[PDB]
Amino acid sequence: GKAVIAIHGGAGAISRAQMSLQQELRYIEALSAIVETGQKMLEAGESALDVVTEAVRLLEECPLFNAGIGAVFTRDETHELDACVMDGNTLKAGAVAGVSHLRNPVLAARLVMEQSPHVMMIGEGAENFAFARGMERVSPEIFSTSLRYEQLLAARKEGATVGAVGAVALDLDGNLAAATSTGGMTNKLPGRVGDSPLVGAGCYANNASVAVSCTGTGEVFIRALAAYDIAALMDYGGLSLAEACERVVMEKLPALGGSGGLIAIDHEGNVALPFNTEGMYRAWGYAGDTPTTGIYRE
Amino acid sequence: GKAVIAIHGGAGAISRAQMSLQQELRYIEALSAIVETGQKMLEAGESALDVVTEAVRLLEECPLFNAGIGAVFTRDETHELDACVMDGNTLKAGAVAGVSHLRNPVLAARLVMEQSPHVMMIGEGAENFAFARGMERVSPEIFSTSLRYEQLLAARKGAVGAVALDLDGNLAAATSTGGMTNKLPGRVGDSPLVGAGCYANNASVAVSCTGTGEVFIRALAAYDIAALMDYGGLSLAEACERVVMEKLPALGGSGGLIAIDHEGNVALPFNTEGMYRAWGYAGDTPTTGIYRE
Ligand SMILES: [Cl-]
Ligand SMILES: [Cl-]
Ligand code: NA
Ligand code: NA
Repeated sequence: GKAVIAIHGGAGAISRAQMSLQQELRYIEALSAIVETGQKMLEAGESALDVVTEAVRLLEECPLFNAGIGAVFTRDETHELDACVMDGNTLKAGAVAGVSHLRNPVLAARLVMEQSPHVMMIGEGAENFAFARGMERVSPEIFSTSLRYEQLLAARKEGATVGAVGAVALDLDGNLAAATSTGGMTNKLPGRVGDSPLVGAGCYANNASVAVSCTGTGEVFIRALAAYDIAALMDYGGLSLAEACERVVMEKLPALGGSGGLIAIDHEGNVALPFNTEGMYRAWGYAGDTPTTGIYRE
Repeated sequence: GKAVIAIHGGAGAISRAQMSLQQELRYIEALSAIVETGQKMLEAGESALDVVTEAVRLLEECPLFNAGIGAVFTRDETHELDACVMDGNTLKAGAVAGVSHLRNPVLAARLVMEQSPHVMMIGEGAENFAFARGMERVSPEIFSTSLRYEQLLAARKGAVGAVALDLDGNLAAATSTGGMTNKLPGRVGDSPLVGAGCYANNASVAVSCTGTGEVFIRALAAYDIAALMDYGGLSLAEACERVVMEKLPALGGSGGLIAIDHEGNVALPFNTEGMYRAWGYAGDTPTTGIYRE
């Protein structure tokens, strides 16, 4: 009712013309079940950090979304997963990139925050650190789905001829947190890293300003520091969350050649879900209220 | 049209009492040579991008500094190297992290920038990318020094960077590191992260950072300087003051940064005992520094 959660399952050319209602409902129902889990945790007095971690863990678990189970395939038919989490109370943050044997990247990220002096770990060393703290080793086949494999095959075909998930929360104690997780991009060059695991690019939170989670053209979200730039425009520029969101997602990012969106909640409990794309899988709801879910523009 | 360069070789616990004057002179000569190389380039009308790339290349080559040759050792006696470069005319950026078989990380980062659609590459994928563009594979033992190895043995009980404003009015920045003595393998500090260890924008400022990596990331120090100026309207001096002297210590962070704004203002703030640093205007005599004055 000031406490609030927003989530996303990625932005993109998701085309209304090519979907059925029954297909859309699978996404709507997953979104709804997850935002409600977050709502229920918020209403029960769980921390913003626990809320966004659980939300993103469930988005990972869900094969419909490009993170954890259901991750897109790289060029080499492998999966490389990245995630970030940030606690706006302490301003601490943890992130992992390029991991393949961890079932839940957002939990590894959180482990990096809480059980290390560090913010970011990568690759096998990240995995090794996580295993030593008792996180399970998984076979990388575990994330693999036929739906995404065919999208790899279709992208290869296109090439011969011619996004992330996230959560942001404001809890009952006035804490902001954000978390972002991704399976990558279809046909990705192995070892490439986007905005998702990068503090200030794909994920950012600060009690004094805003919590932000992004999904989009990774390279533009990095170069523009999209998540922090929301914080800075509000903080130093004096812009409202709405103005900050218009400036970044509707003007700046597309000027740089970037497409996607983000979700944002400010310390006053304003929430915004801008995207410049056709669709962004998204949901939000205040604690003690009915959630709203969406796919397309309005 | 004041072209200027600044460089650094790390901030930290530089204490008079552990250093000899001969050691200190070597640093002063190294700093002086590289800044002068950079200065001449700028006088000759070279791009800010080429200048900071060359400056950081020289610091990587120089075994005195923790970047490229003379990199610190991880916990596993390996070398993991990270670098970033950013062009303020375009906002394009290249970065590598966790590389072991590339001699000049700053050059791999530059290759990422110019010869891929990407900003950041990590590990063996970053190395394969670079090898396929014709960059040479080295044995990882070529960065090894006994100065650094003995420091690993002892521990069992910062970065380099450059910023420049060129004669065309362009800003660029680059940073490179060997990381940390006894580092947990896989850890990544601010150096390769756009906006944390490295940032450049013709509209505002070029920044290279060095210090407690984690804090520089959490506070987004490099970009925060630009943001404070661009949105807050702070002078380069005010911004450097807020970030380095106030916000970073508030978060438990130590280190410093080098910065040049679009008007030619140069700043080299740090909150540690020392920062290896140097700067100089085009057509002018360089200045170097280790401690404070
Ligand atoms: Cl809709
Ligand atoms: Cl001195
Ligand atoms: Na998933
Ligand atoms: Na060196």
